[PDB]
Amino acid sequence: VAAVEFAKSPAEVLRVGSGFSLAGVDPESTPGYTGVKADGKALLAAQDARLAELQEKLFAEGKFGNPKRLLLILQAMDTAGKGGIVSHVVGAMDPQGVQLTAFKAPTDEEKSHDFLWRIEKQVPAAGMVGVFDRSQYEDVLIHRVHGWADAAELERRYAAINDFESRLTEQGTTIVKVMLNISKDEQKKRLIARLDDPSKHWKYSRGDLAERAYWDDYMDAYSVAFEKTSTEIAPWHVVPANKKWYARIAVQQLLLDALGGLQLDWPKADFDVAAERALVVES
Amino acid sequence: AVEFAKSPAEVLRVGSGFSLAGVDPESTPGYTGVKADGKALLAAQDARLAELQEKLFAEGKFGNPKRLLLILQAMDTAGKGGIVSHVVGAMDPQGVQLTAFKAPTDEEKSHDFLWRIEKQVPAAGMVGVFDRSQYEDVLIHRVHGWADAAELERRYAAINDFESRLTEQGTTIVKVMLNISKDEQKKRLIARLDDPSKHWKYSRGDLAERAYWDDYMDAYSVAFEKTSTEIAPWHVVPANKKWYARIAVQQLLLDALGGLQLDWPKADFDVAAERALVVES
Repeated sequence: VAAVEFAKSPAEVLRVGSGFSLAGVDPESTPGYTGVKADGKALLAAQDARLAELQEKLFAEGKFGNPKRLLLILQAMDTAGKGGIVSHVVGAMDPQGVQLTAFKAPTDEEKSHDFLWRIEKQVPAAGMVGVFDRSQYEDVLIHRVHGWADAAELERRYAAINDFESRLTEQGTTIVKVMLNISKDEQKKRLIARLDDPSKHWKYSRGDLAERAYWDDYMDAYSVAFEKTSTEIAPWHVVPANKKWYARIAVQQLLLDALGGLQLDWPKADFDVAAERALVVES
Repeated sequence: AVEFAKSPAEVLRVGSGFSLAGVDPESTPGYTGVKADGKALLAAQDARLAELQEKLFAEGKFGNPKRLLLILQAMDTAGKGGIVSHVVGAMDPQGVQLTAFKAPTDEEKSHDFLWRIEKQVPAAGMVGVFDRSQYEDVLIHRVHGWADAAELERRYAAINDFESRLTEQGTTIVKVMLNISKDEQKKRLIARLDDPSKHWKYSRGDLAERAYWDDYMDAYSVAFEKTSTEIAPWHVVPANKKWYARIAVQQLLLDALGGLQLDWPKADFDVAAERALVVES
């Protein structure tokens, strides 16, 4: 089967705008996409080639003094498929052009700095695509749910995040923020599937069952986070993810459309080609 | 799925009788299929690589000390970055530690040559990939030639001890040199000049590599004589046919992982009880 492209851009239908509410989102929908799974798998393979070309241009431009770069931020509940999306996106790219960080629980060194210190260290360099599997937002989600910071601190964190994203954008970074949204039942279906497949027992974590008890608090944290931190220069996008195939192509199209907005082309030679060709031909 | 007739660990290995001069960079040793067959074998190899790497990692997470280090050396133009790209893309990047070694920083030049290499070796459960490596330090551009040959000899020996320690710690070391002809190198440079989308990539440096081509070939031969050991053999991969180099490198890697006898870890808890507990949440 052949590539059915998005009918409407996900920068548009998946954006968190002034209207937004996270309960209006259906985790089963495929917004902007009129094809089905077979069509999506075929789009995905085309997307990969497109992404490889456009990242390679970002990189080439960066090697020649362009300051532009890109930062993909993924947040989602466990099971929602961040790992798989990260792996897919990174694997479509040249790894020497990508800076992936999967933020784990903070180290003691990290806990003794402001919450952005560890994040700022990892922002992508010129010409790079940075991928954040989890991000600075962890510090207004898990911490909120579990009362590990008061309404005041949370408020300051929201403002710091926005100031941070604003600094990065001014320095050249296009920030693509994605939340992968699965339903509370989809998570259950997924944890059960880990227990039913022996190949997946090594991944099962009791910790994921623990936190189901806090599921609606997490949805609230997210929704507040989006009211606070979805801006014109760094919009949030919430991508229905109950269908893995759809989330993959929605994340990828977001990336391609962000990269296509940068007007990347291949650098001209900084030397004389005709002459250099002759030198090689005599080499 | 046309597979390897003979395993590349046999036919591509650097043993007792070895001569770089006798390697034909246009051959496809151990393989009897043609481009279209190699291209489908690769597609198959990717899925196998994904599974074996994930098993390596799962075992590591549960306290297995086994890991893998792929070391790739090659002249520029020879496909090394491309192959690294493809092999890493077949794996989950959180299970991979890729380092592309460049010219030493001043901090690095003030330590022994291995200090910086040591920093980057893979953890338990990880596949490490070295795009260039410790071998660069016994090639011509960081030697003062053989004016102090004692230093060089020291280095080959350092490299063996290092690879011996890593293997004692649990690393399977897979070492590959991609080998192209001098004429193929010319062809690929010229192609870089004839394709405006590759201009960014062209380096006058590589034309200098041409002048000293035979000298690089000799440095690699001495390297293979001195550091192809039983625990860390060298393999030389004809690479004028990119498609073959790709399937040879992965196959080396598949075979090495395959020899570690990996499986998925067993759950250390009552699966049935937990499932019930999940069902009631």
